[PDB]
Amino acid sequence: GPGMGASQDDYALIHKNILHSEDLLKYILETSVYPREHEQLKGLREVTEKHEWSMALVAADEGLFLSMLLKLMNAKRTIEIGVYTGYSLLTTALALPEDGKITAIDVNKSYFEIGLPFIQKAGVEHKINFIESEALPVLDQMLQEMKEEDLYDFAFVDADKPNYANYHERLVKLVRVGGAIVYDNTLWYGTVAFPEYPGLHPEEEECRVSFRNLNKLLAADPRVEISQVSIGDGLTICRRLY
Amino acid sequence: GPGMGASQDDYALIHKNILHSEDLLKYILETSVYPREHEQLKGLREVTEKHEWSMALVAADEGLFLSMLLKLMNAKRTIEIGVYTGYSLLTTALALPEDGKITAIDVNKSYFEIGLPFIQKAGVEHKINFIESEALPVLDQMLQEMKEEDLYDFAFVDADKPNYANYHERLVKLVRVGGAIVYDNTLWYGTVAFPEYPGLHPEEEECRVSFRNLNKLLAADPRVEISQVSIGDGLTICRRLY
Ligand SMILES: Nc1ncnc2c1ncn2[C@@H]1O[C@H](CSCC[C@H](N)C(=O)O)[C@@H](O)[C@H]1O
Ligand SMILES: Nc1ncnc2c1ncn2[C@@H]1O[C@H](CSCC[C@H](N)C(=O)O)[C@@H](O)[C@H]1O
Ligand SMILES: [Mg+2]
Ligand SMILES: [Mg+2]
Repeated sequence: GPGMGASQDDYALIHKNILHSEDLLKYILETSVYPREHEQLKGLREVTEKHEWSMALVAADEGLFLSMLLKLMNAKRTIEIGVYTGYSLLTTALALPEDGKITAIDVNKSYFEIGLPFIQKAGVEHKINFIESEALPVLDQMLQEMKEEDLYDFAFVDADKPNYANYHERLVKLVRVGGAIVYDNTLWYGTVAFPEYPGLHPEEEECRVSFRNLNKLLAADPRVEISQVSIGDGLTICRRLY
Repeated sequence: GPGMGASQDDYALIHKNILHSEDLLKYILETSVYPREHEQLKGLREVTEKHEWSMALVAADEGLFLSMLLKLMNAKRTIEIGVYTGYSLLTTALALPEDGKITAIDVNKSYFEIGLPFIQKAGVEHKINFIESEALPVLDQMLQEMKEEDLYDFAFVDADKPNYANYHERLVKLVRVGGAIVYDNTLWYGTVAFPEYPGLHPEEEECRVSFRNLNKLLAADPRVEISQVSIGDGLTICRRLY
């Protein structure tokens, strides 16, 4: 209700990680990520680390992996669902060719305006069409207007986790055959490994249940082939078969 | 030569995981890997788990990830350095198109012949050219023979870990611009995160030092872009820039 509102300090999982030690994660970041991180990504990460919802920020080592994937598959047109301050968005725009185009959807443009000066300084604002909306209505409108030639090469889904299964039903039609859909956080701090997990914030417990259901659904879905990857907070890559 | 025993039972790190939870790794395998693992991959894995050198077997979740990379980048010609019983080789052969081609190099053909019946039942043996040799003389001969039009799309390096840096100097010339080189085990059970790590077999300590040196070298190498991925025992994806 009325008060000071939602704080990430109310959340039980903010200090969890899927790797064995903080020392290993820190080693990966210092050895293999920070020396390869664009200066504007560094700046955007450092301001977002001070933001009240910093727990949502995509991991920097995951960012370099998404960039690698985009280049290896020669992605040109992508969609991002869940922008926040724009780290994965800027990662994607930097990875695409000069003529690459991104459709970026988030309910809260004020987060995006935190990253926008870094995006602009990186010279890649022209690649981004930002839509301030709930993603589901936008995706449903796209299904009525987009033609086969307009299909996306790549989708990154990092928005409200309980809705991933709903996003999936749209994105297997909006991503081209052979294209990729990447769902972020599908290991949810390791909590998905347990049928019951004590002491979670109600929103954290909802996401544990939804990800346990989503992970089973994707593994059974004959429209895609999958790879769940233990990077960041876990992600699942889906490649559309038909 | 004469010295101390170096069988798998002599190693210290065999049971150590880079993920913090045995339950989490089991969850990934049971939920997202086994339901998507080819029947002949399952059979090949089950035999290899009983083998004298089972610690060297590539992780099954890493297998699905390598398959996804191969499909997303439309790889057609690849090279594997380090075959063992052939799990990553069969993964690769199943991923490639019908007319794909793999050059597979290993010093020990008897290991490969353990997995060969599974590769044959999968119907993809025809894609594989197995070369029984140390890899370095083969790569040096390839440098003298390979034309630009025959450069490999993809290279998987999983053989003798101290030699990775030597393999790299050849493979950045044998893989096409924009092609990928994947080095396996670059987190080495997490021991790379520490300047000193007590309790290791001398060969385990040698790999810890070599990977710490390799991880710095790749992070600084202008010929490639990199992504180190905390999957399996860690891997580093390199994409050749020029
Ligand atoms: N229904 C919805 N539709 C679109 N965006 C939503 C949404 N519900 C939540 N979001 C947004 O999804 C974002 C999740 S955080 C995303 C992190 C970002 N991709 C990064 O790289 O760091 C938040 O910004 C939130 O505002
Ligand atoms: N110098 C060398 N040249 C080529 N292969 C070598 C080598 N030294 C060791 N090897 C081989 O490298 C292999 C490493 S284990 C490889 C694992 C396999 N790729 C999998 O998917 O499970 C062993 O089979 C070993 O025989
Ligand atoms: Mg996320
Ligand atoms: Mg290996």
